[PDB]
Amino acid sequence: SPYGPEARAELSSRLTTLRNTLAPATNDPRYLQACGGEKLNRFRDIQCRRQTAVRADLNANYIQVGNTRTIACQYPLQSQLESHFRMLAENRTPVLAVLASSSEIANQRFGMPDYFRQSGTYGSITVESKMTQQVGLGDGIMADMYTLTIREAGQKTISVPVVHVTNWPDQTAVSSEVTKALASLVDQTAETKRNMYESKGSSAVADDSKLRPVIHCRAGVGRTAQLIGAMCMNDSRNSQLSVEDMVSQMRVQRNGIMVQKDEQLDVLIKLAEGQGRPLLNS
Repeated sequence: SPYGPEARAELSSRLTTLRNTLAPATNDPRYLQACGGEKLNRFRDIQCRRQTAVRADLNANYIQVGNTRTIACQYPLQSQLESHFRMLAENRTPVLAVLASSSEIANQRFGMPDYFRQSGTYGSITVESKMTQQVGLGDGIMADMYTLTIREAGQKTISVPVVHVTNWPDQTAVSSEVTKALASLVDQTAETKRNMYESKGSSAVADDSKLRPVIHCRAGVGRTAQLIGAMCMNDSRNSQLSVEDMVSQMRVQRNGIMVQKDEQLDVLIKLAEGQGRPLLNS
């Protein structure tokens, strides 16, 4: 009954209205606008909430779901790579979770630069990629780890752990068991990195805007939202936060598409049910 179909229909009713309301109008004040001709949004109809935007020229948002602070973004465009690495370094990013598959990245019709599996140079920024370990998450889903070393003349060199899930297909939900395992791996990767900064006295430890996990897929609204929802539910401080509130918060802080497919919401509903976490408010 709390997770029964009538309660599920009510959750969908509420979240669908929210989706329709957040649809970007033309020159929408709620959404970041492109400057002078540069393409900003990888998908025209998938925009970046202005109040929470990380950088003027990225489709990327600060996300806070209850107490859990991340960054969700689209796969950076080729023209956005220099700005994307600056965001990564400035955030002292404890983990970068890439959920776009190897097949999507390889498909050049998609304009998805291979920016974390290859060493490269992007304006003043030089990036060195090194593949570390590989990890299975269940159901055949595979993760490849890298560390990206981001150098720039006169800037502090930052190294970012990368978790790349290689075969989560677009517009699907991986299983709740896989989702729980991926959230654990991303959280643990981030904790290890944060601990390193802490052990060296890093002042970025006390700054809420920093040390956030950075997560993207292709648009940064389907698979990305499912992972953030799970990471949210893996933060004990988020006791009693309902599914309605978690998705609403993602949607008001990014766009109305966060949690894109019904199947992805179903995995959030299933994790919540396993916790005894409410679906609805009141």
